Amino acid sequence: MIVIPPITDRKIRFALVGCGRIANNHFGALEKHADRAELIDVCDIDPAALKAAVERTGARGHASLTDMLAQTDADIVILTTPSGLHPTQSIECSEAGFHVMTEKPMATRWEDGLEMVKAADKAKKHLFVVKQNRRNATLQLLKRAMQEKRFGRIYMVNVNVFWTRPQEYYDAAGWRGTWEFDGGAFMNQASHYVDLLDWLIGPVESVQAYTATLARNIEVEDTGTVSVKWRSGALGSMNVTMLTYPKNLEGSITILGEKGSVRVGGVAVNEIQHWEFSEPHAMDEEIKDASGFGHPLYYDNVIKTMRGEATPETDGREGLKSLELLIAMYLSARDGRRVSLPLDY
Amino acid sequence: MIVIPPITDRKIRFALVGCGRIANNHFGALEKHADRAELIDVCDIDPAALKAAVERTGARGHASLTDMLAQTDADIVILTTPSGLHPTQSIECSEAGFHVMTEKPMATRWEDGLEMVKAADKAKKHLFVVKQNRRNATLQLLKRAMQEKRFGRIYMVNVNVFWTRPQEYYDAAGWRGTWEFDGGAFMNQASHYVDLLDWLIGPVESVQAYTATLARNIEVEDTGTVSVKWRSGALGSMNVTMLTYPKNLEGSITILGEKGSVRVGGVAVNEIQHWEFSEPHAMDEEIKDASGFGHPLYYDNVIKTMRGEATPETDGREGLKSLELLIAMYLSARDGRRVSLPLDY
Amino acid sequence: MIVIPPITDRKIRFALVGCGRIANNHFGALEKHADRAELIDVCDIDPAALKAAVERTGARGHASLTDMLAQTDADIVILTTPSGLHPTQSIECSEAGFHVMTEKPMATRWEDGLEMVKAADKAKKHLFVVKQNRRNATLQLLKRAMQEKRFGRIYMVNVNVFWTRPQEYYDAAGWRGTWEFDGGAFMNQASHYVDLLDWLIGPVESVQAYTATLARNIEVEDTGTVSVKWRSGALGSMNVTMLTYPKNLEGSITILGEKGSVRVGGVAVNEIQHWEFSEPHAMDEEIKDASGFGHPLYYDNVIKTMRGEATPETDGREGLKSLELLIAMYLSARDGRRVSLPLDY
Amino acid sequence: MIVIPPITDRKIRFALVGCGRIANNHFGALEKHADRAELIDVCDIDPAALKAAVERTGARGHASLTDMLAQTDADIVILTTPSGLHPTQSIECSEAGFHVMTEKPMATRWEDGLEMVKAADKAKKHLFVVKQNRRNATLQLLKRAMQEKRFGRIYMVNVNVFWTRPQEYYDAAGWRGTWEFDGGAFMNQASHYVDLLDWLIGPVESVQAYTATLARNIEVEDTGTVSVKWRSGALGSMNVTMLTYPKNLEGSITILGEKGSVRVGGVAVNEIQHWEFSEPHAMDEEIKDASGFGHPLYYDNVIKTMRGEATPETDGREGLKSLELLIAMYLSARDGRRVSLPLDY
Ligand SMILES: NC(=O)C1=CN([C@@H]2O[C@H](COP(=O)(O)OP(=O)(O)OC[C@H]3O[C@@H](n4cnc5c(N)ncnc54)[C@H](O)[C@@H]3O)[C@@H](O)[C@H]2O)C=CC1
Ligand SMILES: NC(=O)C1=CN([C@@H]2O[C@H](COP(=O)(O)OP(=O)(O)OC[C@H]3O[C@@H](n4cnc5c(N)ncnc54)[C@H](O)[C@@H]3O)[C@@H](O)[C@H]2O)C=CC1
Ligand SMILES: NC(=O)C1=CN([C@@H]2O[C@H](COP(=O)(O)OP(=O)(O)OC[C@H]3O[C@@H](n4cnc5c(N)ncnc54)[C@H](O)[C@@H]3O)[C@@H](O)[C@H]2O)C=CC1
Ligand SMILES: NC(=O)C1=CN([C@@H]2O[C@H](COP(=O)(O)OP(=O)(O)OC[C@H]3O[C@@H](n4cnc5c(N)ncnc54)[C@H](O)[C@@H]3O)[C@@H](O)[C@H]2O)C=CC1
Ligand SMILES: CC(=O)N[C@H]1[C@@H](OP(=O)(O)OP(=O)(O)OC[C@H]2O[C@@H](n3ccc(=O)[nH]c3=O)[C@H](O)[C@@H]2O)O[C@H](C(=O)O)[C@@H](O)[C@@H]1O
Ligand SMILES: CC(=O)N[C@H]1[C@@H](OP(=O)(O)OP(=O)(O)OC[C@H]2O[C@@H](n3ccc(=O)[nH]c3=O)[C@H](O)[C@@H]2O)O[C@H](C(=O)O)[C@@H](O)[C@@H]1O
Ligand SMILES: CC(=O)N[C@H]1[C@@H](OP(=O)(O)OP(=O)(O)OC[C@H]2O[C@@H](n3ccc(=O)[nH]c3=O)[C@H](O)[C@@H]2O)O[C@H](C(=O)O)[C@@H](O)[C@@H]1O
Ligand SMILES: CC(=O)N[C@H]1[C@@H](OP(=O)(O)OP(=O)(O)OC[C@H]2O[C@@H](n3ccc(=O)[nH]c3=O)[C@H](O)[C@@H]2O)O[C@H](C(=O)O)[C@@H](O)[C@@H]1O
Ligand SMILES: [Cl-]
Ligand SMILES: [Cl-]
Ligand SMILES: [Cl-]
Ligand SMILES: [Cl-]
Ligand code: NA
Ligand code: NA
Ligand code: NA
Ligand code: NA
Repeated sequence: MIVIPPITDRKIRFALVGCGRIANNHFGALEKHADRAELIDVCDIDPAALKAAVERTGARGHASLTDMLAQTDADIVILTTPSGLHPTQSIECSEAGFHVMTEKPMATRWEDGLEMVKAADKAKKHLFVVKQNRRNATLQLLKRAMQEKRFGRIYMVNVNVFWTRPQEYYDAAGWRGTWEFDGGAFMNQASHYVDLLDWLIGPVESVQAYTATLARNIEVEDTGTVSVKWRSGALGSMNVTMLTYPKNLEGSITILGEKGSVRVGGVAVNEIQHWEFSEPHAMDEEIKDASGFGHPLYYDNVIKTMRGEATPETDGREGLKSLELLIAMYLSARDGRRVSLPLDY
Repeated sequence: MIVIPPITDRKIRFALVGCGRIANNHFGALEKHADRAELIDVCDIDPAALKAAVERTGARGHASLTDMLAQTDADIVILTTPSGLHPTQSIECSEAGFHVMTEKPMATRWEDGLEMVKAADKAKKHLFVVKQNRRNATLQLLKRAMQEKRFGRIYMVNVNVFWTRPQEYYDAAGWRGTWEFDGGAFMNQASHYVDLLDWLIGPVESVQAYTATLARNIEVEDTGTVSVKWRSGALGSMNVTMLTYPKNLEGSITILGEKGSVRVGGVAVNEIQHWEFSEPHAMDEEIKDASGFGHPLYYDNVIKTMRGEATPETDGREGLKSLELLIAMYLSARDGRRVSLPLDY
Repeated sequence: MIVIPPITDRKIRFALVGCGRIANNHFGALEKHADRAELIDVCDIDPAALKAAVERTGARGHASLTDMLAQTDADIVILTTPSGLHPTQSIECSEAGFHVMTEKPMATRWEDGLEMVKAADKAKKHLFVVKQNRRNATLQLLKRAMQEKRFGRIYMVNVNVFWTRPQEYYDAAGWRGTWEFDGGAFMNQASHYVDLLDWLIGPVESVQAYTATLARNIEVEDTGTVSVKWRSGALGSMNVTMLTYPKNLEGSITILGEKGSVRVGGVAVNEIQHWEFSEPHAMDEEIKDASGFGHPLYYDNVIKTMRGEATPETDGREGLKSLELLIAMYLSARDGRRVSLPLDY
Repeated sequence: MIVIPPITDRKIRFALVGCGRIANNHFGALEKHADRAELIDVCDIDPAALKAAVERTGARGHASLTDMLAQTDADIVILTTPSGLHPTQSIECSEAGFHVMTEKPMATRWEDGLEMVKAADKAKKHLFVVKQNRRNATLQLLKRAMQEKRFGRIYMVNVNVFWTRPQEYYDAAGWRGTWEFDGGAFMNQASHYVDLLDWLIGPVESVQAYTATLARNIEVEDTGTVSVKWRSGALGSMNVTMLTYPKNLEGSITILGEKGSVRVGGVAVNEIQHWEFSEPHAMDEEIKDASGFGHPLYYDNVIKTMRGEATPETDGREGLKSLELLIAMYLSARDGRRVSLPLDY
């Protein structure tokens, strides 16, 4: 990271590639931030999807990324393509001189994640990874409790993601449900919960995982469980399935330590259900209210970074922390063995 | 198992060894069943504990098991001694011609469990193992739902035992907190929940476990997590700690299958919290009411068995199913490897 | 094996324990051989099954094996009980001074098989294991071709047992479908085909196996496949399932060597389907006709042995050859690893 | 994959490198499709083989691939060279701006297969892999039955390739019978049957393999067997030998599921021998008739793709599915261990 000069007297310019489902949320976010930011170029290999985006946003349209990169003077290129394409696209963006914002997960394979970080490092350009859930109110209070050491020593952690994805979800596009482009219940659907393991609880020492495809016609897991050991000695598990009858049931985390016990549950870690500490704290009166956000807030940090006003909340190197866990869980489930971190020396 | 003749025209006679804490619950149970059963002999190596039992129950007292066995004409000898003594005591009882009822867990080491079953087999006498929680109302409804196949294919299971045991609990006696005589959070405190894994969900294929002593001054685990794979493909985890702040928090099970989702929680699997099936069933109207029992009910089955009126709900061979899981979890945690079942060919 | 004196001037005396399904075939066999042999004592722990046997055969009845052994002057005690009981019963017979004929498989666990052989050795009494299929006409021609070296070097072997067993088969009795008493598709249903691996092809070096319970509600496998390597370098596989739609389809073996190719198929290795050798042989004209037997013939060898006229076709030591393969296949499937022979040094 | 523009108003142009045995079948195929396609350039490092091709086809001749690539304006470059050369040649073609059609197998080493896909991806050009057997009538009906779910849950699969290749087959050229350029019984001779494992039955979880050179003077296997486990739980084996006495005997597949049992056999999966489903289907009346094709049909799809009329039936990414199985079988046979998929995270 060299010092990069702030961008001062114009809006920040965005280009976007992959005009599908979540691109809608990025369009909305950018619309909100229209005084500080504009979307000037969009790219999709499917003419209709590209048509809809160009008509909605007013941006110029392009049929390939390589062409858009030859033309755009965007500051940042946003990757909202299938997950397994993020690495090659990010590296091409970096090598052409652009900051990159990649949707999660940043890669589907470990060396691809590493290579996208190395390319951004060498270009002296930012790589932002979208982890928009971290700023949720419940997850912020948890993070604050952790930063203050309210739990003392952590002993036990349980994360559950009991959700529902029918066959028609995976059949919506060829990329979905594939190792190369998607990953399964852990790498795609529950990835914002995998993220909590290192971000809230701290460095992981090792994992032991089982995964399976118990019902869907896909090659990735629809169901999995992982035993986790933290370098602090804390132990825990994360359990996920997309096969829950008959709709989404639970997105929860329970954290138990020496001097505190918390559970945040609901369908999406959205309800503080248990909140008990050995000593009270100012933050405790926000607890009913804790129970925009998402992409719009994420974009405020990216904009501030470009203006010299802040630093990335989640850069490529931060993204590697949860990717390395996902890849250790996948190796452990594949080979039936404990896999320890870090993956590389 | 040869046919044994029913006992018809007298009360069933019990002797008991180990006049400590849970012996209180056996005394109460036997007092309840006083028309069908009597306690005629009690044994403890500690004079005071033995004194209290003899004065409460009226039974004759003995200072060693070997002496009591030379004297008593009990039908059944009840073992309420430290866990690691059950095997040698059971085998001595069997070899002297008595049916044995052992408190859980039946043994602390795998070959010791096997040997107590082999000795009872060779004597053609019963070995009952006390699993008094199975007849709890919540756990009975769950079992019934399982027997009816209400879930269809099971996908995902989570068991949590988040309880509290302070140092003074373990320091109460030398045997407690030791591998040889006790075992830890899984083998002692949460053993009635380990029991659910095979009894409710079915045959286990393998486990992967971590355990640790994170706070107590004992050699066994105070905290653990186990990843479980069932032969049906179902996956799950069980998470336990005795370090919960500041008192018992949760004893729960969640079961997710193709056509059903259930959670029974509370501090002791005592509250049906989620109960959703694809088709209704008669058993569904008992659900508020589900939310004596324990030892007294256990004793009714043991009495009925002795009278020819039933068969054991939980004999030594049934007890080996959860013991084999505990021993696989302990081997897996010790060696950091997946351990698959059955343990012996 | 000491020299045992022939039995000359009376019929050979049999006792039988376990008056169930295959005991019918032993009764028939003994009825056939009524001039050389008689059944004088029968034993079953179920009063009705014992009643039926006593009324059919005229033998005296007993309610326990231990009693029958105290009374009978049988030469041989026949074990037609659940498989997992054969070892303890055989050892008791041997230790009481009787020759034993055990139904297959001889044991369900390796050390139990070893112990029954050791006990018969120490008693200087025979242990016969029932492998009645070996004398089938098709299997005899195959064996003869092997003994003559008609194939030259063996290269490739495939055995398929594609059969059908519905849930009601396993539910018929508690012992069925259990590791301890039965074993699964390999150890029970297809055991006469496992037998061919060492008996026809020769010493096995190692196996690699997968097994699963894909549909039945039992703890043993309903489906399996094993990769086999012979010490000669020959390779092969055996594939079994009890889940075949909608009835028994195939019991076959294919053997390929340097100078010969054979397939014997049908539902039960009963049809010579392919029979091609580099040089013709006298045995080749029996080939249409090859395409009593069973228990009656087995009994002729047992009778002849007792009369000094022959030696056992299949004694306990011969039975250990296929048991050791089954146990290596079970260990390999359980642990996901190649298992090499012999099991013990 | 960018959108590539269709080729409309001329024939598609082909160039071919490696004017040996199977190039004959490509010449024939191209002759058939002479109104839509022409072969304009041929390449061989052996002057005579090149002479014969140029005189047969009328194409211009070249002595090196690098020269032909500098000259030809072919749309597609066809690789009919030794297998181990396909990757370097494909990558050179891609980097020079050509679509590539490679003969099977696409590579002999895993990273080489990956690299040829990566190079075609980066060039935005097609990589077709020749799997001409998939459109065989028998294999199409099987595929259709699979797509319709006629079997319900699959339980058991057996593939046998019992064929004959004498020493003179391998001695025909230096490349044959070598790991680097050929592979053995699985990667070369039976590769169209390995292909069925993922294409018909679905994603594979793991394999366990033995291979050997039992008779031929080559370094690759002439004989092998593989135990296979599918992610669905289905199990099976594939058995291959090139040592069959005295000529090709069997190319078969047997598939057993919940509600269907099929066997397609003959010398080359060319005879529907067993075809039994729980419910009839329109496709069932084609069954006698099922019992051009090959390269000519393959070429119709390649031509249609170039004309915008279809997409590849088998592109490089599709080719990686069977290559990854072959490489897992080779690693498993080499190291004597179960090898699980996918190979890369
Ligand atoms: N942050 C979050 O919470 C979420 C993130 N995502 C991530 O967003 C990405 C997109 O997911 P969706 O929008 O759901 O998928 P989608 O299938 O709806 O979007 C696919 C878009 O990319 C286009 N495309 C494919 N290849 C391309 C190429 N080479 N060049 C240009 N465009 C190409 C497709 O034509 C399509 O319009 C994935 O990485 C996913 O993990 C998705 C949902 C939630
Ligand atoms: N079913 C359930 O839910 C429960 C079962 N238990 C089981 O009951 C057993 C007893 O636990 P506690 O009553 O809590 O322990 P305790 O320490 O209160 O009881 C110990 C008794 O055994 C006596 N003793 C020790 N060695 C002896 C010997 N060689 N001969 C005769 N007496 C001897 C001690 O003097 C003492 O009175 C353990 O196996 C435990 O796992 C305990 C609590 C709950
Ligand atoms: N050679 C072959 O081809 C076959 C061999 N078998 C073998 O025969 C044995 C019996 O199988 P089935 O006759 O099918 O089973 P079964 O369940 O029909 O026979 C069970 C008999 O043993 C009795 N029994 C159980 N425990 C006993 C005890 N402790 N003492 C005395 N009797 C006892 C039961 O009451 C019952 O009558 C098994 O080992 C089986 O593997 C069975 C079928 C085929
Ligand atoms: N799809 C199918 O069913 C079949 C596919 N094949 C595949 O086709 C390929 C060729 O096999 P064959 O035609 O049987 O072999 P071959 O040995 O008959 O053909 C070899 C040709 O390539 C030439 N050659 C070697 N190195 C070269 C180079 N650097 N540049 C140019 N030419 C070179 C040789 O001189 C020779 O004419 C192999 O990959 C094989 O696996 C072969 C038979 C069947
Ligand atoms: C914040 C967060 O955790 N986000 C994750 C989350 O996103 P998002 O909230 O947008 O999903 P959304 O709830 O709309 O359901 C999506 C489909 O589910 C099906 N769906 C959903 C719920 C249900 O009960 N049943 C059901 O069929 C139905 O088909 C829906 O169309 O799911 C994304 C995904 O899976 O691709 C993950 O990638 C994200 O990490
Ligand atoms: C049915 C069931 O699951 N039984 C298990 C259960 O039994 P039982 O219910 O009798 O325990 P009980 O709740 O009385 O607390 C015991 C001590 O805990 C301490 N204790 C308890 C709760 C708490 O909040 N804090 C605390 O210190 C306090 O010191 C208590 O004296 O705990 C047993 C044990 O541990 O030996 C297990 O062996 C049993 O399997
Ligand atoms: C010689 C040989 O290989 N013997 C083996 C064989 O014996 P035996 O031939 O006597 O079986 P038998 O064919 O009568 O079917 C038995 C039941 O199958 C069910 N059965 C059978 C066939 C079928 O199509 N469908 C079916 O339901 C039906 O319920 C039948 O009642 O099966 C025995 C068994 O399994 O215990 C194995 O232990 C033996 O090794
Ligand atoms: C469709 C299919 O499965 N194709 C595979 C198949 O191709 P193709 O059908 O063209 O073989 P072909 O039957 O002509 O015999 C070839 C030689 O075998 C010898 N051969 C053959 C049969 C026999 O009985 N004896 C014999 O010596 C004789 O020397 C023959 O010259 O064999 C190819 C090969 O091996 O290189 C595999 O690469 C292909 O995957
Ligand atoms: Cl919740
Ligand atoms: Cl709760
Ligand atoms: Cl057949
Ligand atoms: Cl055939
Ligand atoms: Na898995
Ligand atoms: Na531990
Ligand atoms: Na298995
Ligand atoms: Na090999």
